Amino acid sequence: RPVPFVLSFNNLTYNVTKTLLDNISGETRDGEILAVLGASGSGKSTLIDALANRIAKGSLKGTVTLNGEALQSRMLKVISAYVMQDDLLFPMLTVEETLMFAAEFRLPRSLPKSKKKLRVQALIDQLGIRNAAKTIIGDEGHRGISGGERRRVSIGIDIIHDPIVLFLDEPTSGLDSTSAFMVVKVLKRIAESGSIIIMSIHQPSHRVLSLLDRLIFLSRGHTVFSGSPASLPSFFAGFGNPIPENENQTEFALDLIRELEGSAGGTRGLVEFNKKWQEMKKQSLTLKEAISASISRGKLVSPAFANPFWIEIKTLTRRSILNSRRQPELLGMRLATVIVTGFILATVFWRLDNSPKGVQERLGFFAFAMSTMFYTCADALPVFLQERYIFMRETAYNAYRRSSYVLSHAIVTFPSLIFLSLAFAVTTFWAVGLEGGLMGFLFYCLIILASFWSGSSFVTFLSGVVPHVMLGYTIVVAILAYFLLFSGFFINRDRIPQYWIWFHYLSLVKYPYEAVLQNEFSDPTECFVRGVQLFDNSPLGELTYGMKLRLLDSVSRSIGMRISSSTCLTTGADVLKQQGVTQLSKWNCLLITVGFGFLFRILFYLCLLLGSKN
Amino acid sequence: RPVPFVLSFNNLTYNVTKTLLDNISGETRDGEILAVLGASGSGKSTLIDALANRIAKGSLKGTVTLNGEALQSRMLKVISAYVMQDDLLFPMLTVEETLMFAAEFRLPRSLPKSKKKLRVQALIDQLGIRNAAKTIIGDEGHRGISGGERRRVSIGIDIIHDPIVLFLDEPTSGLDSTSAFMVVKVLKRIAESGSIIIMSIHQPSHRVLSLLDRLIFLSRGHTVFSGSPASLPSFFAGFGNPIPENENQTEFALDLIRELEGSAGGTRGLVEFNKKWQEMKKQSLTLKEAISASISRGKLVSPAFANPFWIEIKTLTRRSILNSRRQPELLGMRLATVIVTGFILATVFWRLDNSPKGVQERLGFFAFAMSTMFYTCADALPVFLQERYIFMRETAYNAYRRSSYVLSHAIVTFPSLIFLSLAFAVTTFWAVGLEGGLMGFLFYCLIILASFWSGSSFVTFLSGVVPHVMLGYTIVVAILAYFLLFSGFFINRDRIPQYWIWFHYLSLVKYPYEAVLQNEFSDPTECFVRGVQLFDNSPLGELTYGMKLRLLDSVSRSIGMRISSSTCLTTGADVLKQQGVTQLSKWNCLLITVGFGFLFRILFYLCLLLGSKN
Ligand SMILES: CC/C=C\C[C@H]1C(=O)CC[C@@H]1CC(=O)O
Ligand SMILES: CC/C=C\C[C@H]1C(=O)CC[C@@H]1CC(=O)O
Repeated sequence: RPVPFVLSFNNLTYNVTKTLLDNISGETRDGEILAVLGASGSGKSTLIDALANRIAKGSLKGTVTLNGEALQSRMLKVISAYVMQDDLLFPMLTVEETLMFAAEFRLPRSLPKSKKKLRVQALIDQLGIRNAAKTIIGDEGHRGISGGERRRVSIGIDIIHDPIVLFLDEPTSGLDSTSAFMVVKVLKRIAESGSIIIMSIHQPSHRVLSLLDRLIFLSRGHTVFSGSPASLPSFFAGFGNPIPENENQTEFALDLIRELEGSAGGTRGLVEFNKKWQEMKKQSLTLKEAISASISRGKLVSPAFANPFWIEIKTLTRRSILNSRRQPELLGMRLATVIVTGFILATVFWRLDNSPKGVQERLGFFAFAMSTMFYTCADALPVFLQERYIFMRETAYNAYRRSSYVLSHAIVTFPSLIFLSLAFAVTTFWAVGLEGGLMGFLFYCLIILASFWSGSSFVTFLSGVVPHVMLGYTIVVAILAYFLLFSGFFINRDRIPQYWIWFHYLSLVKYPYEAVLQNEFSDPTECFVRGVQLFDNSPLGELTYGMKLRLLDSVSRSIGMRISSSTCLTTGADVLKQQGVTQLSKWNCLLITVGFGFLFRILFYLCLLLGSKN
Repeated sequence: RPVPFVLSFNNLTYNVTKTLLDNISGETRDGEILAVLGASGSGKSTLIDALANRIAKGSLKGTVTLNGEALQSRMLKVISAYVMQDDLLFPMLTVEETLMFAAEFRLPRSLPKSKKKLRVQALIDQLGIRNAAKTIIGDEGHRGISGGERRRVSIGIDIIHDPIVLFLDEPTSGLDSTSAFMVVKVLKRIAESGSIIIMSIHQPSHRVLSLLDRLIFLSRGHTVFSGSPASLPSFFAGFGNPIPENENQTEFALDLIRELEGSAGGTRGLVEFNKKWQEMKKQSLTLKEAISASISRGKLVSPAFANPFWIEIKTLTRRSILNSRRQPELLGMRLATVIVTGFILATVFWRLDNSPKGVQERLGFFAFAMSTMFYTCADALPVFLQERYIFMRETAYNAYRRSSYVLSHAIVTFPSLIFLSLAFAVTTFWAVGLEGGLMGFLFYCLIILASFWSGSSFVTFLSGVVPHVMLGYTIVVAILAYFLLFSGFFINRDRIPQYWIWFHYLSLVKYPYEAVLQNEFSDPTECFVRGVQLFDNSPLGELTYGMKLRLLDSVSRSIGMRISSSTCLTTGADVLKQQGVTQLSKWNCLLITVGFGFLFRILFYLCLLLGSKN
């Protein structure tokens, strides 16, 4: 015996004015399924949105009462669930630990973990997915479970607290009819446990129509039929056109409503015929304690969040580790890109000399190397966009905080950024022949790591403002190119016009590039022009060694400074003065690179606030 | 009265061994539709591929005879058509001129154009698309015709010669059942004109099943049912499980075959039951002149190609012009990208002086400008991939040559490349302050045009080897970056190691970059170092004007050459010697850029040869 529940909704009118819903009425009990149909663009997605209070409230007029009293929004977040229309699952998780991660986010922390696992096992048996309980979910290619068992996993995630009311936006969409029958046979099994099912459906078959107990047909937001499937031949016989034998009901009726959308009559005669057809059928408790009676029967397993701030971080981190450990070809293809790019740069710029052309080749190596770190952070854009679509599904249920999501996402990607930074520094420090020994190599690893951190924080921020991968990849490639034009390599800082100098200081390439230059040209003992090398790239100075030695001391008669054959005119400190790299220290350039990464994680948080209302 | 035709096929076995088809048999007449069903992966796409001789011939064993004799491949290219499974249409064309372009490619040139237009008008009435005859076809967003009328346009393109046999791979795929009924009602109308229809179908309804006259159900390449729809209750009653009332036939039968794919029995009992069920129904001309009789009735309207080589170019060019004239926001968004990139570069590099830092800023302007021309050619990759999918549909019918496609594609894109080249040269020649006057500006326009020509030829070639836009866009961005590293700007040609110099000469950026450098530093009257400017970037030379004047003549005592206060040491010819730009002339650098574009149009032709067998 389940506790009886009755959901009644009357006079639902929704204006946006476009009047998308007009005088909808209905009634649903437990043990039954109310199916809503009618067209594409008919308003059935808007009808179950209005029944679930997921609207811009203040535009809906009408009463929605459960068991007699009312439905405010704070009761409907405890006893209801809304399964949205698609599957958005992590592919490398088995369906037992997919449902177990949902239990840790939503069921209370007062419940022991042994009883949480018992709820998952009882839900695996109630759904039709006992046969594949340790198979991974899979994707395009990893060979997991089928499309009809993925649908019962995404349904079973949303019913983890075992609600009393269950809203479903087209739960059989995209399935073949032998797996679209097992979905509705599971939804009939949930209804027999004491639940109220309200679902949208496109084209029900003859098999799933025996399981639906009530039907509502809509025609641009007007109800044109309301009743059992075994009243549909009796309904349209009174309208003037009965249903033939060996024809699918709710299919000829669905075609007749689309046929009656012409220009002479319209469906207004059918809206008026329905609202007096219901008038021929007129003849024929204790909601706060009825809910509490059902918790004693064993239904409602389940503060705004079930866990504190630190439990949600360690659960989100463990899920992201377990999902990327079982895909060890995403990190392997990122290691292989960085090593090949570093191997090419190390063999082109192999062992640069202390020539004036080797100084300009050092600046070109560093400008190209810093720009590859920011570009190779853009291949995380498809996986950064898979989540934030799963995240937007789970924050409708208050599964975890918005702070715990951004913090655990910044934590799990940081071990991969250390391996990428160490792989690029090992391939390029000793082969290009950079300066510093061991302390210069360690600063080289730190600023490569700070560039991977700020470049992935920038792509994380872009993955919250773009809809698809191609738009966000175009924006990365375009803005990185202008970060390189304004980095001080193509045109120096003291030569950039003053109406463009605001974008020089906003360049994400400028600060790591100015840090590796000051790490490189830091020794006072390095020398790039000695003695007779004053006359190399001038027309004066195509002469012999003995001829330029009297060219040197003939300059010493004028000034008084004696320039020997080895005087060390141009050092590394003079290279940085020629390029204009003088304003910030190399440790202050490292801190602006780390600080730019933190700013793009904060702007990513602020776009997840606005992305919930959008 | 139509001429009678009979298509009979027996003992079709196809091994690849995986035996994808095993002992298929059937018979089809005119006026009737043979529908093939059974599963996903069942082999129904392979069955109509074998009936249309579109296989690797030599692996099929079995006889396929039309009207008694045989079917070799040269008769089946005159009297048959194969409609493939999707719509691939140009969106800006009305459906009258979409069918009129198909008539000019396939109907013979002996036919007058007045009779070609009469064939299009008679086909518009036979299809269900008289109501939208001048509506454009449309796409994702341009609001053309509906999805069910797009299907009858793509069907009507393939029946433009009015064949006798019509193969159809799932012609109702992706349609709602009120538009999937009008497709089969049109296919029944074509059959009544004297045609043989053989189609695949997923999930027929109760309405389209009345139009199909024969059914063949397959179960991994074995026939399990063969007969009329009004023999399906009688068939499965003898198997042990009849069909219930108010259940869709060919749906319960389709589910039972999927149910009988278990592990104990299998469908082998049903394959054996079918091949003796057909044995209980055993009791109950002049093909070369039967075809010629039907041409007299008015069916077959239609050399390997219907038009000469030059008529196909002027028809393909007119179609590409008419399709892009009605989309004047693809060229407008390409003008807007080039002008904004040119405006940014002209205000950063505004009016460069004849300083040693203005020389290095000229090299960075030219390296950045030449790299934007090759990048902005990559936004033609989605439209270059829409065609070559339409082209691969139309070369199954020999609509036009492979030479006419590549030549007219290189012709229609060239007026847009002239406007892009003139827009970049106008924004940047006078603002950066480049040298040459008018003859230097005209060479500047020519090498920007040669860079747009070779960069779009490179993207045209990539659009014949990549499947999707995201892979080809990743390859462009990666290879352009290494074309810039090896262009001589980051490291000069005489400093590149000899194991990498093969890729320097293959760089697409090197030759236009070396042409604008030699156009710029060509005047013998330009000067970048004069007199006392010998001591600018050295520690010698932080002195006054009078102090360096005795530094000048003190060098003249040694050599004998007198260096005045104005001697013009470094000219533009010395800048090119310092960069190593000495091997090729600027006209020979322009010709290698034009010649690289022609090579990538030839490699694009050679990938359309291999792309037909692939
Ligand atoms: C060093 C970058 C080379 C060329 C610059 C171009 C890109 O690489 C991507 C964007 C830029 C053109 C644009 O979009 O304005
Ligand atoms: C001047 C180009 C700047 C950085 C180079 C990176 C790109 O811009 C695209 C590819 C390259 C990294 C790679 O893919 O190896």
